[PDB]
Amino acid sequence: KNIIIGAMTALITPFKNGKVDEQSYARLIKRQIENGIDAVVPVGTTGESATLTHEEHRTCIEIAVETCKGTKVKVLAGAGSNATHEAVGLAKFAKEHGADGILSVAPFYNKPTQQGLYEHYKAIAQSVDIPVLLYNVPGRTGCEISTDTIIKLFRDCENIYGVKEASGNIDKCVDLLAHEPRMMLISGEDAINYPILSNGGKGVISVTSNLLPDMISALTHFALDENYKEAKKINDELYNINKILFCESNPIPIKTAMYLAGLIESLEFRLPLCSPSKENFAKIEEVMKKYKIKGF
Amino acid sequence: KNIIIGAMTALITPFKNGKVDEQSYARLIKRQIENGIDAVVPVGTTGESATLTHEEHRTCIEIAVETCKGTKVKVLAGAGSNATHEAVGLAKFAKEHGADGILSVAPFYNKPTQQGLYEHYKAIAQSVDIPVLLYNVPGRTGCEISTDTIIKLFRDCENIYGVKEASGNIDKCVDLLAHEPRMMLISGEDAINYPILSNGGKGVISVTSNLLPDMISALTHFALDENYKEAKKINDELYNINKILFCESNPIPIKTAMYLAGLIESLEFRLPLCSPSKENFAKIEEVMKKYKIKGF
Amino acid sequence: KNIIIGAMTALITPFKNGKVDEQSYARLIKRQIENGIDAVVPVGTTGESATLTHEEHRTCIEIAVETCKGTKVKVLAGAGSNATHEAVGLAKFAKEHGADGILSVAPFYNKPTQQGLYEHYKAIAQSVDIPVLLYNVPGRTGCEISTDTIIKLFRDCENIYGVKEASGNIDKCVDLLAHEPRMMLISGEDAINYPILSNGGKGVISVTSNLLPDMISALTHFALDENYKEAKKINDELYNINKILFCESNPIPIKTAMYLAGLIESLEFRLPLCSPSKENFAKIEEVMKKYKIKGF
Amino acid sequence: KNIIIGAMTALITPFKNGKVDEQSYARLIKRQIENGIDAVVPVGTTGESATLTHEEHRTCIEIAVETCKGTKVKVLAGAGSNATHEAVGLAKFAKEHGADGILSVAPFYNKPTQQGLYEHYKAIAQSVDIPVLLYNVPGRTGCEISTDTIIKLFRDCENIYGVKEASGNIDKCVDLLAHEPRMMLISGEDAINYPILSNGGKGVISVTSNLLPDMISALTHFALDENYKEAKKINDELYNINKILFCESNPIPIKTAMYLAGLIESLEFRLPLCSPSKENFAKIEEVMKKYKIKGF
Ligand SMILES: [Mg+2]
Ligand SMILES: [Mg+2]
Repeated sequence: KNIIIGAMTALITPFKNGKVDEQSYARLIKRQIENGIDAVVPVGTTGESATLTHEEHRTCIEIAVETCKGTKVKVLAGAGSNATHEAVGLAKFAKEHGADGILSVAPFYNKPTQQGLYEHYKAIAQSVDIPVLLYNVPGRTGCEISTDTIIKLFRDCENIYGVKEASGNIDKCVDLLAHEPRMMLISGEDAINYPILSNGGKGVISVTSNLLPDMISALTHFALDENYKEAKKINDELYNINKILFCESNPIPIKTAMYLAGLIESLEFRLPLCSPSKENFAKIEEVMKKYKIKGF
Repeated sequence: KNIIIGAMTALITPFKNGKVDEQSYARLIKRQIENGIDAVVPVGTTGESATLTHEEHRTCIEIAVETCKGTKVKVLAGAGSNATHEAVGLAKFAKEHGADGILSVAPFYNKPTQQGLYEHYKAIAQSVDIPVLLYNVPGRTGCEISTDTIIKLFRDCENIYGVKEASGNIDKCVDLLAHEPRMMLISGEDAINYPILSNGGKGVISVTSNLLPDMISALTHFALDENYKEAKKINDELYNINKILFCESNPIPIKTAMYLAGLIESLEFRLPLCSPSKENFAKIEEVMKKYKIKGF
Repeated sequence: KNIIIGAMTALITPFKNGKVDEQSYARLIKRQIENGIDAVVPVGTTGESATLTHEEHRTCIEIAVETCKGTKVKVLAGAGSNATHEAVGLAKFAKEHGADGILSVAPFYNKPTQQGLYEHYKAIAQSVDIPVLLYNVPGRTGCEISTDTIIKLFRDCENIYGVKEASGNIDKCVDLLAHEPRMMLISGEDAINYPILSNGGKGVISVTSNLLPDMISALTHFALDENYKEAKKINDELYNINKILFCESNPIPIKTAMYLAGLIESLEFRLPLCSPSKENFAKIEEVMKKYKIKGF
Repeated sequence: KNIIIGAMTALITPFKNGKVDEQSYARLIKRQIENGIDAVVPVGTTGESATLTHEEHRTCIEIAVETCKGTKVKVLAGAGSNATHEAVGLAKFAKEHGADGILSVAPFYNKPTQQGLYEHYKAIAQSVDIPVLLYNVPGRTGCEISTDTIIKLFRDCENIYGVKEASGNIDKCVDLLAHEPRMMLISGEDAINYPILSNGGKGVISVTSNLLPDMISALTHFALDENYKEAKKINDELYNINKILFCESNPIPIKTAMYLAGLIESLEFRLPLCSPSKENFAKIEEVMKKYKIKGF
């Protein structure tokens, strides 16, 4: 199977005067490349995919594809939806635009069954011939992709190569890699990046890496090289920022942190997302003081 | 405040050959009207709102509005989204089409904070001049509209007149009506229709009423007339079907039941929703046999 | 079946200088009787059963039995355990000491299966010839008595006449009384006292009644007399104190309130129970303010 | 600090004719010693502590101490309670009987606060001069020992040296060892033995090791020697038996498995524990077929 693994960043989407700040976006992606990131994830959850228009969806993928050309950095585009017909369209959309692969979140709100999840992803995988990474995050979607369903999709659809787990469930990560050790388990939960990698996970799709890409990059590759003491030390070091970056719903804290570090121009969200509380704004500001944040 | 209360039905959306069975849709609404229902809710969760096109959304609202024209039956149209700018558009859209009001689900997946939920619904309420009913279903959305946020929105916005609760939390229903007794609490969970009504709830948005509209309407009206013994008696009789209609994710069982009862011609869903398992197919069929199902 | 229903109080156990204040205990029980209570529950959870000696267990049961002589108030003694042989011993112990019935909590910590729970209660029920009330509180025990197991015990065991439910699950309360309407459902959660009674529950085992016995008694008796409007008015008025009495684990807040109202002499617990935070002490004091607290 | 770490077994307590089979108990302990186990845990949860008499508690402890004399195997005695005064007595009781340390479960059922948990364990730690390992298992106790409380207890009481975690929460295990790397994190969940060890945990208190002590011992010591690839291979292979051993509440499955392998004579529990269902009996028998089970 063709795969996209290693240290990866779920890109935030900076807004300026309510529109996508394109200059910014490209500059942020180049900053990721220059700090050892292996792939970037445009218009994912952290990029506020829910509140972007389809044309802004096209714009950010194209910018990501164009910025990583000539580099080893891959573009893993967010291309999921809770209606299979649209998810297939967004996948073909993502491929047509040069994405190296797609991250396709489990259908949200409408709670498909495991049989439905299988047919959903089976349709997406047969739509394009680029790698497909499943994304399981039940706290947001209301559904869970079972280990059996993930394994069946991995074995039945050739371009489905793994799953990004955001479920706080190291039991499930043992289950997945013990029964199907060929799949690429991807950490979608920054605080537990190292434990997932230490059990055979092959990368992270990180929120923290927006702010500290060099540290998330070093952690991942230490782990992939089985230097577990070095990876665990960074994982331990980063725990405080990993937790405070979810003081409020992601991506509210990470965008607040990026603004505090002068990496984005304005702290703008699209409703129903909003700026954090003032207590949290200060809490985020206090944790950042203990880390070294790379510039441009 | 202008309100829409009483026995209400979250209408299923029948498909035939992948298209909205428009004639069936109209016939199903007439069956609701003739069995004492007070309002119908087109293109809600039970209507597979997530997988309908915006023009199919329009068609079902228009069919619902005209089918109830000349009757007292009201149309509470589904018009929610997790992107505020889209939720405002669907609200004005629903008004334009003749809806008496809108049911607006809490933003799903992107987990807005309480501040964001407040701004989300305040933008929606200021979009139109028709009643707005909040819809709290945390198991689907990943977020909760707190009691304080519901009460604040009720007091600040003219058209926000209550909440449809589907959270299995009778405590919160006491919290809501004890601190704001003027609001319209609406049951969105058929099994506990009577306990919510007996505490001062003023209606139901029902899944079971698709199959048994006369039973759900009588239950609601017994309750509103303070004949709690008769409303509880129907609620107790309905428990078995109320539960089995969620053996799998709603609306997979209710559509199965409508097809088994010969009320729709084909048991078609739009992916990622699919037919139920064969064991649950048998369970729905067996529970249905103990209830009298009205024809057309 | 012989039953013990109505307004009932889970009695706190006052300590003075590390010993049971037996005269304060007596004063408290007499205060309960004179405010319309139908039964008292000595050495339950609210009475810190876990940290009392078996000899102090006897003292409090006997004091309760002696204090209720000449009145209609029954003694439903706490006599449960997670070891079946001990729970049977405590049951015979309770009868031998004059209790009218026993409240028997579901085995805690060791998580028996449904088959094990049935055999547990079947052994207890055959040990004595006084009424036995099941107590389901999964947040404390780690186990749940399923509706089927409760029903089986009610139908198979003569002294098992109902269940005290403290599970925040109004669905289960419908489930129970719809399939076995002859059983006595007793609310063990003060905040949802009225909805449980309105669904056919026949009493409450209350924490709040320690502080506000007249209000809990009136609520219950209005409800039993089918005066649902008055029962709901009291339930809504009590919501604030009903919630704050669980700001920390019961009985920490209720004892703090009993001390604040001058009803007990010392704010003493037995470890691992301790005084509340200084903020929760403050909140309890504020909330307490809004209610008229009967003296002796 | 003096510590007890490595591969450890939560010993089952075999019964024959309702009596502790003391002679099988000794035979089972010697089997653990001879298969590389570093410490044994008498009268814990897996040992059905709740249903043993205090005289059987002392008897099983003395057998454990006597069998491990002249060997490197330590006895970490179960000596916990939800009443601090009894837990202090049980601690003294354990020292008196020769135990090398105690495993002391968080108070169950009565849900003490963090402040109460602190004073509870501080009294126990100051009760004796032998190592104390905290035991956090919220699914059984109803309470959680927070990271802050564990850390405070570790720093303030010299004989408290770590915590056995049974909470399925790899985030918390990162939290613990990132903020206090000197403590001994011990796995209390067999399926995730490797991830806990790979993050710096120094041992396991295992259920599976009852049946496969050689495999659990090799797992732990591959891990302690940083041969993580070999430790992960054993963990992955044990996953199926690790999960099936909790098909029903522990220790019902492990005793069923021990009985199926001919390692104990009678499939006897003390109520409320009981034999498993016949479907789970068949499931346990089927998963066992894939492992080499060492005899006597
Ligand atoms: Mg290298
Ligand atoms: Mg192996």
